[PDB]
Amino acid sequence: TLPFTTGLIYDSVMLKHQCSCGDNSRHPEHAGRIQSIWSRLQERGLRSQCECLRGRKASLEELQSVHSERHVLLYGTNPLSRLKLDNGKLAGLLAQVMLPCGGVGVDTDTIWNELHSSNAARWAAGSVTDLAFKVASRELKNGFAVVRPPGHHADHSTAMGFCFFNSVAIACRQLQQQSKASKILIVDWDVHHGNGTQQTFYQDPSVLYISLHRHDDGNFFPGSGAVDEVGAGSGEGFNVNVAWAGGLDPPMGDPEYLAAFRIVVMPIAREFSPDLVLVSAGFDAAEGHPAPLGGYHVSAKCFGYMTQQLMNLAGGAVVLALEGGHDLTAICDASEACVAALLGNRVDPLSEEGWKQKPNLNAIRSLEAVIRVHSKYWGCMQR
Ligand SMILES: [K+]
Ligand SMILES: [K+]
Ligand SMILES: [Zn+2]
Ligand SMILES: [Zn+2]
Repeated sequence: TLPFTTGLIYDSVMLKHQCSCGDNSRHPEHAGRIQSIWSRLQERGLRSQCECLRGRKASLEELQSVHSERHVLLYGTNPLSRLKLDNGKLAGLLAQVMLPCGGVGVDTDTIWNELHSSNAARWAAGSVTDLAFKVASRELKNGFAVVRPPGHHADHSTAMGFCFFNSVAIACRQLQQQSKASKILIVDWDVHHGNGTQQTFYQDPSVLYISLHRHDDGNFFPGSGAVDEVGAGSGEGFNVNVAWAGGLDPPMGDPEYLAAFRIVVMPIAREFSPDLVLVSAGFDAAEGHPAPLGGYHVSAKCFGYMTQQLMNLAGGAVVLALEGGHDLTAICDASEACVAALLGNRVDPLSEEGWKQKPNLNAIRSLEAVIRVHSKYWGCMQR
């Protein structure tokens, strides 16, 4: 197995995106998330095995492959950039929120550092784009992007949920620009629905979006991504919401996620036949996230195995990007597991006793609802 065919992307630029209130306690999407991951990768000796990359900033043009020109200028530029912008655009930015902690925000949760957040967000997006391009060109096998802030809630002209630019969707679009007619699968295993991703590709048959998320009948952030949302127009069939229903009791974890993979993710993915797989790799379905932040019990090994299964697709062209998840031990364990798998470590599904257990009935119900909906579009789902 060729060495240095797995990329890692990280850069200290992304640490500077911090509220001015200087308190990681009211702001779970904090710099410590990516630093702890980075060092863990070094400790367990995985970093040395990978072609490490720094990343770079996305260009405003790259940003605009997904986001409106107004969104890009708002979050992608700084007063006062060396930028050559016309006065009409300058005047627009003159036309244009306070947080409890006194820092500036886009909303309650989503903080804005006036010096550093634009560079950090652009850097997250360009880093995922760049890592991906390498995989597309066949110049790396797969890879893992250790990035913040996260991306998957940012829509065409909306920053929300800790996200400003949809790094994964931007990488998707860029890849497609650079290799005509390629087919891209985006798997989102972050516990939240990636509303911005679903909306970006909703009418687009060239991109298959599969999200697994806690849904509970519209009552978990962000409220989006019901099972009946399949895509529209040309893209009808190419949006798959594994919308988990029914809450936290009973316990949602490994047998549910493994079952979701066996039954829905893998069969639909193979039928689609993706040229490349991008993963919105949030770790907030990991054990270590209380009720309001998740409430699930997925294990690091399971994230590792899910990574491992996705490597059977697309010739192996697989790129994970960090999304949500903030319990440091949980996110570091999961990141480690995923990077071993990328390298070519194989998990022993027989190693784990709790993986002998049947998925819970809520999970079964939830998957039945997926099958029922998606039978219309996928053969593997027919009957
Ligand atoms: K998700
Ligand atoms: K699509
Ligand atoms: Zn603050
Ligand atoms: Zn999340």
